[PDB]
Amino acid sequence: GDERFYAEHLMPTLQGLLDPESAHRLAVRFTSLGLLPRARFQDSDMLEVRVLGHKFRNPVGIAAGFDKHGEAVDGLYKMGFGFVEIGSVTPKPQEGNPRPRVFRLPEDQAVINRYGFNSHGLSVVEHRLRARQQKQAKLTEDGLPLGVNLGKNKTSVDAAEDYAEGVRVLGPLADYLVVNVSSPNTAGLRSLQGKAELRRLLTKVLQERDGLRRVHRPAVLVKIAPDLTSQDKEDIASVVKELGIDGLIVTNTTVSRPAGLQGALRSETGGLSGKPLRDLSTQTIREMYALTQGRVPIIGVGGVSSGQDALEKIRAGASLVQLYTALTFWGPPVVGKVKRELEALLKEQGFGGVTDAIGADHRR
Ligand SMILES: Cc1cc2nc3c(=O)[nH]c(=O)nc-3n(C[C@H](O)[C@H](O)[C@H](O)COP(=O)(O)O)c2cc1C
Ligand SMILES: O=Cc1ccccc1/C=N/Nc1nc(-c2ccccc2)cs1
Ligand SMILES: O=C(O)c1cc(=O)[nH]c(=O)[nH]1
Repeated sequence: GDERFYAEHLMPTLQGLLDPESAHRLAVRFTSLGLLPRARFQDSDMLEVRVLGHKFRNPVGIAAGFDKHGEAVDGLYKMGFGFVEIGSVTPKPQEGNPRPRVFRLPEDQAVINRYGFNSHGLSVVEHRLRARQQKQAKLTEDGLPLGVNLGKNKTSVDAAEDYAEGVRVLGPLADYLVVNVSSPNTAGLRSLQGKAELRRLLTKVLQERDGLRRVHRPAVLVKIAPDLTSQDKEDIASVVKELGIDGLIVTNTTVSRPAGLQGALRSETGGLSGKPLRDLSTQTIREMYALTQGRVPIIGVGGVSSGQDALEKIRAGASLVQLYTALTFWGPPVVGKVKRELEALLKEQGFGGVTDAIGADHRR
């Protein structure tokens, strides 16, 4: 589990052999088999966070899109993540976009993807989660919660029914559900972020959620884009407070292409993730936290690869953070690296723990 060794030798060699999608499939396979160093970092109490009705023993999660179909959940906890989000999962199985559909931008430490919600579908994922449901219940009680990210099928007419089906089928197996209305890779999906569509969609989602038995009733979060207008953000904040939405995930990938991208593949269609997304995401967190008066838990995501990156999002208003793209460049040791650096920085800056740092920039 040598950070320098994975970063300098292992990851580049696998990247040099495999196209990104093959590398991803292989990584999911290795992870699901537990073929990783069991992370040696023991989580300090400073890293514990209580939010969303749960204890999280550390605030660093794996973002949706890595384990799309719920195959590697246990291997991901073994890697040291404090929580795992699987998905997005669509109601029916679907293949997603034609290949190639994932591209590396090594010079930018970025990735562009246009998977298009390739998904084994609700039924397959439901059976997969059911087979380990009681083990997850113990993990959750031990501070390692599970989130499920819901998508909608390409040919679906009623998006709200797609999401409602997801709540009914996977809601009982999740600590939190994410309504993903921000994928750049499904036509018309992001328009669900608009005020009228969003209110109607989320009213239905919450009704379905509230109809679940108490012990099987997940928190509901909305995952938003980094490309929203100020008007969009105000409207989302308003709907979230009107309806009692439990939290926000901020942010998905960007359809923008920031000035300065060097990668040859920078003009590929898709969502861009990684370092060029980092500060755009951080600023969106800052804005959403202010618009919700610090009362709505935020999971911050986008370009996190270090303790400093994590702490900047936490200070901007995130209670938890996730990463994905960094894992593809640095490998598994990046998880312990982020946690160890985060702990050191919290101590350097005079915080008793993560909880004290949440939103600290707003109180300056
Ligand atoms: C290859 C790939 C697939 C992704 N698939 C999903 C997805 O299915 N659902 C979702 O909500 N986000 C998905 N994401 C977005 C991540 O969850 C995250 O929001 C984004 O990548 C920014 O975080 P990062 O810079 O640490 O990668 C995907 C990202 C990548 C790179
Ligand atoms: O290579 C590009 C890429 C693009 C999209 C999604 C994943 C990847 C590659 N990921 N490579 C990873 N390898 C691991 C890994 C896991 C266990 C042992 C060694 C490496 C985790 S993520
Ligand atoms: O499946 C996708 O392509 C996908 C979904 C999503 O939510 N975000 C992303 O970058 N890609």
